[PDB]
Amino acid sequence: PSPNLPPGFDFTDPAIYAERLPVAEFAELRSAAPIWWNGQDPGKGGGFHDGGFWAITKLNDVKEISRHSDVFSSYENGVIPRFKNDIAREDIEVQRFVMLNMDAPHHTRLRKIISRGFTPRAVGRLHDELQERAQKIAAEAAAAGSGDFVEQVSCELPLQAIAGLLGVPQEDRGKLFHWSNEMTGNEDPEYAHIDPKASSAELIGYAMKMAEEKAKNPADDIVTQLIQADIDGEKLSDDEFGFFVVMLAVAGNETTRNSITQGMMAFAEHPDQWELYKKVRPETAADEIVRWATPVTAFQRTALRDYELSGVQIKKGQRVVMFYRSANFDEEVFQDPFTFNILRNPNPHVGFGGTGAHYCIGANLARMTINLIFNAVADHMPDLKPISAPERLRSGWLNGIKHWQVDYTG
Ligand code: HEM
Ligand SMILES: O=C(NCCN1CCOCC1)c1ccc(Cc2ccncc2)cc1
Ligand SMILES: [Cl-]
Repeated sequence: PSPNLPPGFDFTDPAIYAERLPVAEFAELRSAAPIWWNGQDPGKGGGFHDGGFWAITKLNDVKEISRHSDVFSSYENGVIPRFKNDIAREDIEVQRFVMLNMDAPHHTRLRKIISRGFTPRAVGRLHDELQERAQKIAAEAAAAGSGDFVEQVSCELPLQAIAGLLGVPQEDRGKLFHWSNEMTGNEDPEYAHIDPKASSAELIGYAMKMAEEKAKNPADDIVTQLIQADIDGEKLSDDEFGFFVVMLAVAGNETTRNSITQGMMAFAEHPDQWELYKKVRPETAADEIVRWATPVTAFQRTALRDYELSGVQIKKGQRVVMFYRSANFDEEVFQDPFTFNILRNPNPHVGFGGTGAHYCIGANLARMTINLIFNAVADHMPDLKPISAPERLRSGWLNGIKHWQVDYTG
């Protein structure tokens, strides 16, 4: 029995996500075809011209793919499964210069080096400044009376976390945030004029200057740890540091932002959970917010060899797309997946990916950012009420909220 889906339905179609999350359609796949060939017509593959991909809708399958990086490659086609339909292949392949889109051994070396900058100690060192900034952000928003929650509450703290972790001087944080904002969303009419190429080039230029500077003047950020050689001589070259900064500027911005906005939309829809949150401030809330928000709807891999996955024969060269948005609501794994439960524990969501070589190195920074902002929102605008519907982002792989007017005072 084929799944009950519109003909030609494409789970990476940005026009879907500009309007809604295709929740019923994912549930239909989990029930009727949990691994399903998602065909794509010529010219309508979001930059990929291979006729389609396998949709992976079950959490255990997402985990199996993520564990078997020796078979399922990030490098061959990158992990983003949708660009503009006319993107040039060469512009896909430049994604291979960042860790995210690298296979072992190149990935292994870089991840080892980069891990020096995401130690528990490094991230914990940011806690107090980010807590102060969260309080001020929420205080300033509450003072404005009403406004765009996305811009006045969700946007700033993730960017300040990247700035603090890298040690970007305050006067440069405006340009850092601009470069970060120019790298995402170019398929949405609101961002049709952003130039991700120019911004990445400018950011690499900035980052290599910083690398050269912080090498002369060792400062207690992660940068020194990254560009000073270890016993084996291992370190990021200046351009590798630049590629890392580009990666972090993209990774550390919109996904956490959209977690915050959709977490508050969930609280607005589930007032008992919001009352419980305000009273107890459970940090398990962060992971339920990430599960509920699944800010990365999907990442892909490419099979390097034939591989049988839950009874389906995957062929060498085919893409598989891990729909984290489906896996995070998998009825076989979660009890009442469509209940928003901020006490859910354990919460084995794949919002940060499946465990494996490419598991999100920023997961605990994101969780901290989320816990700190919602504490500040509870402290300063406990009674906020939405004014109108969120405006969703046109993207085939990011679950984004562009705008959401709320009354911070109720
Ligand atoms: C709620 C926010 C976030 C979400 C939903 C998220 C999601 C993910 C996912 C799903 C992956 C898996 C990649 C794969 O298997 O192909 C990943 C990896 C990654 N994340 Fe995040 N992430 C978030 C925040 C962050 C932050 C704040 C940072 C950095 C400051 C970050 C940096 C990275 C990096 C560098 C990787 C790639 C690691 C590697 O290839 O070894 N992420 N993230
Ligand atoms: O840097 C990323 N692409 C490569 C960018 N090029 C680098 C060099 O040439 C110019 C451009 C990238 C792509 C997607 C994400 C999404 C994400 C969010 C949170 N966690 C993990 C992943 C982040 C970074
Ligand atoms: Cl559960």
